[PDB]
Amino acid sequence: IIIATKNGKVRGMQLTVFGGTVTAFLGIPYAQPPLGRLRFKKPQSLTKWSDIWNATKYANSCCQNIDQSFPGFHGSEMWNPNTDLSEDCLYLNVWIPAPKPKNATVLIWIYGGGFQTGTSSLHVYDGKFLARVERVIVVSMNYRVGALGFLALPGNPEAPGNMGLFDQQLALQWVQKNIAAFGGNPKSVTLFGESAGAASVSLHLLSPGSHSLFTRAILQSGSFNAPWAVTSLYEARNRTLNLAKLTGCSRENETEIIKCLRNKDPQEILLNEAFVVPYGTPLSVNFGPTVDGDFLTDMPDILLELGQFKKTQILVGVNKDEGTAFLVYGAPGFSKDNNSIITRKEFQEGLKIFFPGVSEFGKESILFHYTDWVDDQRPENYREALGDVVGDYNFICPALEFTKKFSEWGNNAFFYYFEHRSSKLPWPEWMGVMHGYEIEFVFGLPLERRDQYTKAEEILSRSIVKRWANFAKYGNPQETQNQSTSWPVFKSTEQKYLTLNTESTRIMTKLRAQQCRFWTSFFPKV
Ligand SMILES: *[C@@H]1O[C@H](CO[C@@H]2O[C@@H](C)[C@@H](O)[C@@H](O)[C@@H]2O)[C@@H](O[C@@H]2O[C@H](CO)[C@@H](O)[C@H](O)[C@H]2NC(C)=O)[C@H](O)[C@H]1NC(C)=O
Ligand SMILES: *[C@@H]1O[C@H](CO[C@@H]2O[C@@H](C)[C@@H](O)[C@@H](O)[C@@H]2O)[C@@H](O[C@@H]2O[C@H](CO)[C@@H](O)[C@H](O)[C@H]2NC(C)=O)[C@H](O)[C@H]1NC(C)=O
Ligand SMILES: CCCCN[C@@H](Cc1c[nH]c2ccccc12)C(=O)NCC[C@H]1CC[C@H](N(C)C)CC1
Ligand SMILES: *[C@@H]1O[C@H](CO[C@@H]2O[C@@H](C)[C@@H](O)[C@@H](O)[C@@H]2O)[C@@H](O)[C@H](O)[C@H]1NC(C)=O
Ligand SMILES: *[C@@H]1O[C@H](CO)[C@@H](O)[C@H](O)[C@H]1NC(C)=O
Ligand SMILES: *[C@@H]1O[C@H](CO)[C@@H](O)[C@H](O)[C@H]1NC(C)=O
Ligand SMILES: *[C@@H]1O[C@H](CO)[C@@H](O)[C@H](O)[C@H]1NC(C)=O
Repeated sequence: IIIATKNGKVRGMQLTVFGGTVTAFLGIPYAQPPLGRLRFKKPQSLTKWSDIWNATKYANSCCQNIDQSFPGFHGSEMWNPNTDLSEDCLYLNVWIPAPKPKNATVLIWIYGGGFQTGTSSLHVYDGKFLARVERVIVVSMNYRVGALGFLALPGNPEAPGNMGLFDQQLALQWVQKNIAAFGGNPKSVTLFGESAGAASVSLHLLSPGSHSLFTRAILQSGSFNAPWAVTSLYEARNRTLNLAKLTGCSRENETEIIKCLRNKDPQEILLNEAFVVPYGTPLSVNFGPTVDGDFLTDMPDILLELGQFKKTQILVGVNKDEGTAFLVYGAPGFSKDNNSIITRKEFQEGLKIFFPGVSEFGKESILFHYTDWVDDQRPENYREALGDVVGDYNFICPALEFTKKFSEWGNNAFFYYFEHRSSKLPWPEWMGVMHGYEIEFVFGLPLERRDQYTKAEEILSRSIVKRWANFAKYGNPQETQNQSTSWPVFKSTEQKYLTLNTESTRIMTKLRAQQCRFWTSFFPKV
């Protein structure tokens, strides 16, 4: 229960899972805490310790603003931090099977949260089930978010940008140098993440310094080519300066400003982080990944178009109702407490919320493409139309476009369409299969019969858990034993994908073909 690592020994704890044992190492540091002079800087390597580090509780979560739109509501508060917020926050967790495996495949989770929020200690990121059921090692890390993680003065090493991405990268190399001591195989490492974590995974495929740190990639409801995923260098410096003025650190040496921001307290930075965005939407990434010339050597849409990425297998997918989650955070006429039937005027007001800096012609083209009804008389026409708009534009169509262009360079790609609505889902039914609510099924939470899931959900999570693990281990996300539907590869031509539900798992073709031709081919012009 004590493992010797390259920086010192760590003590774990035993866990009882499904009549078996999993050994958990919660809260292993992987960098010098980025405090004082080290704020906004790339993570510094960690120096030796001679103690026995007790890794028996989740460590701090990094500083972040917290969702307060629904106090006391589990649907929003399950995503909020469940440990103390602190700049001292670069730690990681390890779940290994008991008894110690000999050469186990490693799954590295990268959480999402719009690059502004998130923590690895969330209940739905508990990797003890995957270690128990599939005999893999699960690793997750905290990375810096918000301004503290992605504030950028491009070229300036006091604030170069992409610090959170380098946090992730340093965790990946920790697994490279250390996971063998835990019985893991550093040569079979599979990254997987959701939303902003899925966008991080896709950027690790593009950044050269990470190509040796992992084997395969899984992308859940996100990719770097999504419109929220990358901050342009214009936007990047404009928001850094807005933050500088908003806290009285405005100056003209550019290191000037960083040293002044370095002595403000974290809560002041977090307070003014919220307002640096000129055209703010619920999907706005206040401080995100930039083209920094270090992690990102070029504009990532160019690298993807010209095949400049790690050649390997990918598993990509999306949920049925990606967009609904965001409609009750700003769209008029929407509420989680009624059926949110909205009118045409409310739909048009919703597009101005989600596309504030867009042409009036652009907004009409959105309404033109999405308001051709099979039924002029269905009252929920506009309600669902706005949800599909936000989902197709921000998540579904960028993920499909990333998969085609990645597969065009010869690698096996697998695409899924998750359409099961959790039986325990706390949000209303009109929101459907929401953004982020496949995560629990991936992590095997319905396998716990103690916790209120239907038996069909147990079998569905059990099959997903096998497909994900077979993808990590073997690069082929099949369930080979129980007469399952064979998951075909995604090709540029036929574009086959697998649907995941409790009823019938089916092969289908060309997901959202018409909608995505609008968003990917035409809309980038307006
Ligand atoms: C940070 O950006 C805002 C927004 O700039 C506008 O929007 C851009 C997308 C682009 O169209 C620019 O040419 C525009 O100037 C800067 O300016 C504010 O812009 C908004 C709307 O235009 C509005 O609040 C004010 O007119 C502008 N405020 C001021 C003080 O001029 C803002 O100044 C930028 N931050 C800087 C320059 O430090
Ligand atoms: C659904 O609810 C929204 C939100 O209204 C709030 O939540 C309700 C459940 C109730 O507690 C209200 O008192 C709250 O104000 C409704 O949107 C509001 O509608 C009224 C009248 O149309 C309008 O004056 C407000 O500005 C609206 N709030 C907005 C746009 O944010 C909506 O009408 C409800 N729809 C249905 C079908 O019940
Ligand atoms: C004007 C600047 C706004 C701040 N910018 C964003 C930061 C962000 C957080 N999560 C993201 C997910 C994607 C993109 C971006 C974000 C923001 O706070 N959105 C409103 C808050 C809630 C938070 C929970 C989300 N899901 C659980 C549904 C929905 C939105
Ligand atoms: C590290 O932990 C040592 C042993 O702790 C044991 O496990 C924890 C979970 C508690 O139940 C404790 O009562 C057990 O004895 C400690 O002896 C040691 O002091 C700890 N080190 C530090 C620096 O706190
Ligand atoms: C683990 O597997 C790799 C190949 O993936 C092999 O090179 C390595 O020697 C193995 N280590 C063991 C069995 O300890
Ligand atoms: C001010 O800027 C110069 C370059 O313009 C830089 O060399 C110097 O270090 C900056 N000031 C401080 C205190 O670092
Ligand atoms: C296969 O089916 C059996 C029941 O016959 C079930 O117990 C098992 O969990 C299933 N395995 C997978 C990987 O779904």
